[PDB]
Amino acid sequence: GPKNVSQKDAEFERTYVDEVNSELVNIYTFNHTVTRNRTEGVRVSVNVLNKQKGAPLLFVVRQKEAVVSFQVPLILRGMFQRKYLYQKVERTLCQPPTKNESEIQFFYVDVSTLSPVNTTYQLRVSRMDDFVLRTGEQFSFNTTAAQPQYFKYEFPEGVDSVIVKVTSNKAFPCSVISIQDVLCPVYDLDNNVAFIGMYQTMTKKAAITVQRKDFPSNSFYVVVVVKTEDQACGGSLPEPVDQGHRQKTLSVLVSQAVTSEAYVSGMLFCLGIFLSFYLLTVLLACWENWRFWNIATIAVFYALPVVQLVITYQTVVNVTGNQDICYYNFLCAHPLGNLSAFNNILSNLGYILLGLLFLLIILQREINHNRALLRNDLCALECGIPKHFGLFYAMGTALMMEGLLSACYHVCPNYTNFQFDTSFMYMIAGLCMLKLYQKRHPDINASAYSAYACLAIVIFFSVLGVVFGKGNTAFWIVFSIIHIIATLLLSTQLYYVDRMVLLVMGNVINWSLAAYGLIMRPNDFASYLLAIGICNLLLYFAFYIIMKLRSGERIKLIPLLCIVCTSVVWGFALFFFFQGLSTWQKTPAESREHNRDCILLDFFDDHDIWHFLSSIAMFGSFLVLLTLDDDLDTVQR
Amino acid sequence: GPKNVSQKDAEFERTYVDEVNSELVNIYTFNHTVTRNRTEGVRVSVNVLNKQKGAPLLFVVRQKEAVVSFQVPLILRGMFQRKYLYQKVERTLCQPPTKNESEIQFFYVDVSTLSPVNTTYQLRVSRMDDFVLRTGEQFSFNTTAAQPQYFKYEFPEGVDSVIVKVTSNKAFPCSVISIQDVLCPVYDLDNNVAFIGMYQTMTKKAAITVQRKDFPSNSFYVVVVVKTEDQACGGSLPEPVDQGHRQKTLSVLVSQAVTSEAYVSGMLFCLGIFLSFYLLTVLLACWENWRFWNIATIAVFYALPVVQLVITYQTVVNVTGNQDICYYNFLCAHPLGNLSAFNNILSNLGYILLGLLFLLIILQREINHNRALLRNDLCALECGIPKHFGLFYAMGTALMMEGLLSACYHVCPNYTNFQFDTSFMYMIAGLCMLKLYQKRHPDINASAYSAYACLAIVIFFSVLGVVFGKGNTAFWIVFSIIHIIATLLLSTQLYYVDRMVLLVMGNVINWSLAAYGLIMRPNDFASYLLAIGICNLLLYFAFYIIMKLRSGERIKLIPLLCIVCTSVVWGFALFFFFQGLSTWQKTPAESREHNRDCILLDFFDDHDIWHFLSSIAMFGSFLVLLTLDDDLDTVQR
Ligand SMILES: *[C@@H]1O[C@H](CO)[C@@H](O[C@@H]2O[C@H](CO)[C@@H](O)[C@H](O)[C@H]2NC(C)=O)[C@H](O)[C@H]1NC(C)=O
Ligand SMILES: *[C@@H]1O[C@H](CO)[C@@H](O[C@@H]2O[C@H](CO)[C@@H](O)[C@H](O)[C@H]2NC(C)=O)[C@H](O)[C@H]1NC(C)=O
Ligand SMILES: *[C@@H]1O[C@H](CO)[C@@H](O[C@@H]2O[C@H](CO)[C@@H](O)[C@H](O)[C@H]2NC(C)=O)[C@H](O)[C@H]1NC(C)=O
Ligand SMILES: *[C@@H]1O[C@H](CO)[C@@H](O[C@@H]2O[C@H](CO)[C@@H](O)[C@H](O)[C@H]2NC(C)=O)[C@H](O)[C@H]1NC(C)=O
Ligand SMILES: *[C@@H]1O[C@H](CO)[C@@H](O)[C@H](O)[C@H]1NC(C)=O
Ligand SMILES: *[C@@H]1O[C@H](CO)[C@@H](O)[C@H](O)[C@H]1NC(C)=O
Ligand SMILES: *[C@@H]1O[C@H](CO)[C@@H](O)[C@H](O)[C@H]1NC(C)=O
Ligand SMILES: *[C@@H]1O[C@H](CO)[C@@H](O)[C@H](O)[C@H]1NC(C)=O
Ligand SMILES: *[C@@H]1O[C@H](CO)[C@@H](O)[C@H](O)[C@H]1NC(C)=O
Ligand SMILES: *[C@@H]1O[C@H](CO)[C@@H](O)[C@H](O)[C@H]1NC(C)=O
Ligand SMILES: [Zn+2]
Ligand SMILES: [Zn+2]
Repeated sequence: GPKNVSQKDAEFERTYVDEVNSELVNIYTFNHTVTRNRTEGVRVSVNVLNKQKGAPLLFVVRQKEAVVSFQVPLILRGMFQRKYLYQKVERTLCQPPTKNESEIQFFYVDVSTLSPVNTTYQLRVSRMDDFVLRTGEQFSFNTTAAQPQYFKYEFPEGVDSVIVKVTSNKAFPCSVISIQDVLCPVYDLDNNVAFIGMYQTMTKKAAITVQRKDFPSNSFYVVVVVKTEDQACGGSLPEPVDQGHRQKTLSVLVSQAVTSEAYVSGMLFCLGIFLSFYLLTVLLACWENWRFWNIATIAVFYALPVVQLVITYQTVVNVTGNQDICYYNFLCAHPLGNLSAFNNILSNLGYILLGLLFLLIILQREINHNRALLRNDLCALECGIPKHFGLFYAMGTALMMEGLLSACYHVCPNYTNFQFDTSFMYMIAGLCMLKLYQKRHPDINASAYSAYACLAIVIFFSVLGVVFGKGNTAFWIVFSIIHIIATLLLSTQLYYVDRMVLLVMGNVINWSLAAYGLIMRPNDFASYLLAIGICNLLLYFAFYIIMKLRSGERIKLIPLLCIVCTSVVWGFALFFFFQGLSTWQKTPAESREHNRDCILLDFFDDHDIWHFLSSIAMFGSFLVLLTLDDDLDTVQR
Repeated sequence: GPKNVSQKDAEFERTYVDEVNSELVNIYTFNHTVTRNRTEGVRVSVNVLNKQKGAPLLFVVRQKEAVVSFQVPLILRGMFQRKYLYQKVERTLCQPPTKNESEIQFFYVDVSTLSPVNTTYQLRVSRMDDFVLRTGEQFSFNTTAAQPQYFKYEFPEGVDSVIVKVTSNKAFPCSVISIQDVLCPVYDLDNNVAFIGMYQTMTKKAAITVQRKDFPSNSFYVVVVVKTEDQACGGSLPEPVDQGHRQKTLSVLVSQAVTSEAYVSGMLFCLGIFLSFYLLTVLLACWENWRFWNIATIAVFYALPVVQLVITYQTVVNVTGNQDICYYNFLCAHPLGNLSAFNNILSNLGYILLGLLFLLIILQREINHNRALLRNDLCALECGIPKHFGLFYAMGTALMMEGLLSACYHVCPNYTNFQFDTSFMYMIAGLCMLKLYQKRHPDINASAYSAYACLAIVIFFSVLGVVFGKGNTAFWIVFSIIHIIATLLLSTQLYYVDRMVLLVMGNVINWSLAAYGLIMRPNDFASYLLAIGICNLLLYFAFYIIMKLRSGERIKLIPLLCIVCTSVVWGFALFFFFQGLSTWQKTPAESREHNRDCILLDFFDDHDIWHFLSSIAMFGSFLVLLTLDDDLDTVQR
């Protein structure tokens, strides 16, 4: 008729080996003492032995204000109707903050089974002394898919933001690191975990900025969960299948985030240099002298897509809390307002102020030229090299529009959102091809449409590469061969001592870039083709310099200095562009094992320094084009 | 020392009124008999009475192969640290499919509390006889936030796809309708629910297509959950707060989906008419006679964004199962392959074949014109009206590109993804303004750039309206006044009997459209401005006809027929364009209470008929422009 019920008084830190059957139920009564100030965490471990296939043990932990219950061997879901089985289950117990200063709290563990044979479990309830996290101290722990871990941080006084950094040494147990408030329960199951709070799938790295304003209890729970499968982290997979051998050893560090002097140090470093250029130029001019809207039209046909998509799409995460959508550099992302990576946006102040200053140069030069025309001298276009500021204006505005088309990319950098930032750098890379060429020929408008078509073709090839973002080896070699063919065909179009010497030093760099693209197989294709863009640009600059050099004229120092400085800055910028060029892989999990701290002035990482050197180098090359054949203001041949 | 444990034998369909305290535990033992063929569902209801604030009851349902456990009064989360409290909790019990043909199965209900005073619950375990769903039979039920319901469907033989339709009568309890397989457990909690399966937040309507290939058990569970708050369905909100009065009365119907004859009936109806046009024209021509890439360049600058974004973004849902992302017409969406709304994509076969046929017309006419030029007659441009097929080619290709720019919108129609489909209809609406105008003037290229700028300005206003998609009343009235100002300014530019009579019938329709835009305040702005586009287009056509009518010439019938037929088809198309024009609101929940069944041939809804009549009307108007001033091939004044 009735069952045996064995009610017994148990203790902490003492393994209990008992056994139950279909007609026995074991009820253990643990107690402890909780204190207002110091907190502690009970963790229950249960482990059946040589378990039979009949019926699981069923465990119930009853507290004053919550009930937890599971069934051991725990069975978790695969993906395509697969089941994984764990002989060993553990959970920490959520307990609401205490009211009294110290009190005694009980809780009972109920073990029962419906299997008609004995089963020998192994209960053990243990106190946790490393529950609370401390600011700046690394701390390790192990957790399988059946043993979700969680710890508790609470902000000190005067810390209004921290950043949680979790880092494992191996890649293929997956994980989720959620950060929730301290209101029980705690969603730390494979299904509950993504319900609230901000989470991040991790493979080797995870980082989450947390702010005090979110949590009125001045604390939060860091919850670490390990997934049954590694598909969502790039891995591959081959009735229940035993999977109790798969741990993950982690390390959690919670350090304070920059307060306010980083912000001002970022502004007062953008403004303190990009205005240095302004003053330098305006003071140089006095010494020297006293000793239509097509770009914006295309940008407006693209902007409402870019602007609306990115603005709406950031808010989606900002209201969701799923940080696997936008591919920031989470170690260096210092949010202001609703902007997550604020520094990745000031870093585009260069392009803006530099395109603007280039325009303000061209304006003055054009009106000076028309005033000198009103002086009625023979140096209209014969004694000089025919002036056409129409394309200089184009460069000076395209730089401005680049300082906006990527400042919107760096709001949710993403797989789809990519081509915005770097494709617009081909346009400005194309114009330098035009003007230089145009600087030796009367009509280029017939080839201007062809240049627009060539840029569109490059963008289409970039789109194709982005579509096959997992580009096969055949994919890579196909582009390799077609680009070598393009180089070989382009060598002919430029046809002596140095005329053919150019080809000696061109094909080698073509091969070198292709070889690195093949061997690295970088996930990024457009930003890789950009490297070829700059390489061709610099080679063309050098070649035109060489051809100008086989005439008995003399280059004035004022542009020669520009050539050398622009070359050196392009030396820097490609370095900081290759440091981050592999830092973007398929899945946000391993697109996160390439992050890195803020390098310069606590606020800017690599990419934020490339957003600087790129603008300064391109401005330097603009001035090179403006002033390169400047000395030829007398010869009318 | 030890507790009282009262183990008792209970029965189904019999309310149990008992009471427990800190030192009593009640264990009820229910049993039943399960059969291989017929299935049934146990549903437990528990209801504490006049509950005190101390400590909840804790309930545990232990079965052979699963453990469920909750705590009554159940407390669920608000949004900003709010708690809602339910004195009444129910759950159905998942039980795995039985092995034997019939067997006896036990399960125990454990009720216990840690409160040191009596608490009077009310247990009741009831069998469910309407667990299994049947194909084609409506069925109702009630469910609060604490009582998640779920039922079981299993496909018959010969049904490889069904569509679940759930429809409530009131709007502000929210819901989630998940559809999962029949492997226990069943995720029917506010946190588990979105873990697997395909779900849909509902307010008044929900529909989910389900296919047999997904489920190897030839069955699935429909799970209905009611949310604590209505924020994610457009509603607004004002220690635990009692919320036990908020039900939701639903109705679930699971009907078979179209097998294959709908698909062929859709193709053989697109091909059976858009080729009727082909044969009609090619046979008309014999009787009558025997009795550069700018559009594609803009489309390519937009396509890789459109193509890549939409293709990637459909797969996101297709691998997620969260159907609150893409705004289909779920009642009419007949998927093929990975395409959800396949019919919404064939419906753009018109634009393709009709733009193509228009081009093939223009080609023949141009070569006929050049051959006639080789005949060396005086009717070069004087005796006729100056021929320039350059813009006719533009229309004939822009229609093709519209049959692709919206056929990609109708893959995940969305808030961001919108402007693709209808903005490209302004371009073709603009060209008809040009050519007609161009048909009376020698130079329009000076105003061609202005027309491009005007279209860009309209697109920018559309983008601004889309950004403020929740446009305020001040927003609407601002556009109202500025558009009336635009109409008043445009009236002057066209300056008699009828010259000023035109203005009498123009401002009235301007006011009428503005008034309907204000009163309805449609969520869609660009597609609303399109109505003004067609209205202005038709008025301009009529006006040019009137001015041609005050000359003593005679319009040939061949274009006059075209005028009248194009007018009537534009009569139809605007009707089907207004039937779906409010069917797109802010949230996918209520963007779903405007769906409707497939109207024509089991396969096409309203919007799929507008994708037809729009193409045919625009093609008709193209031929009107081509043939309108055709008779003037003799007059050289
Ligand atoms: C609360 O603590 C433990 C439960 O783990 C119970 O066990 C004994 O407690 C006494 C002190 O009160 C000590 O002898 C030991 O800590 C325990 N006994 C042994 C043999 O180790 C204790 O009785 C519990 N108290 C109540 C009121 O339940
Ligand atoms: C987590 O990592 C391992 C998981 O196996 C735990 O056991 C250690 O494993 C390696 C090799 O056996 C060594 O680090 C030690 O010899 C093992 N520890 C022993 C035997 O006690 C390891 O203890 C765990 N580390 C924690 C919890 O900090
Ligand atoms: C299984 O069924 C019920 C539990 O609801 C138990 O109760 C009695 O069953 C007998 C028939 O076996 C009938 O008299 C009634 O259905 C129940 N009694 C009364 C007074 O209504 C039954 O004993 C259970 N059997 C076992 C073996 O547990
Ligand atoms: C679900 O709807 C109501 C929820 O209150 C249930 O009760 C009915 O409510 C209205 C007004 O009282 C009427 O339809 C009936 O008079 C009520 N039913 C009664 C008194 O039995 C209703 O029963 C539920 N319908 C179901 C479960 O089908
Ligand atoms: C437990 O079961 C045994 C026999 O199985 C019986 O003698 C005893 O009375 C039961 N109850 C106990 C030990 O409390
Ligand atoms: C502490 O003691 C009990 C413990 O719950 C309860 O009365 C209350 O929380 C506190 N009361 C006093 C008087 O401190
Ligand atoms: C099962 O467990 C009980 C509890 O100790 C034990 O007495 C018994 O011998 C075991 N084996 C069987 C067959 O009951
Ligand atoms: C239940 O408690 C009562 C007193 O509270 C005691 O007399 C009895 O022995 C206990 N056990 C039962 C009724 O099984
Ligand atoms: C039916 O009876 C029991 C019930 O579990 C078990 O042996 C098995 O499921 C079936 N056995 C036979 C012989 O049918
Ligand atoms: C509490 O419940 C028990 C169980 O019936 C009852 O005997 C008792 O009178 C109730 N009240 C108190 C104060 O114990
Ligand atoms: Zn960038
Ligand atoms: Zn459409």
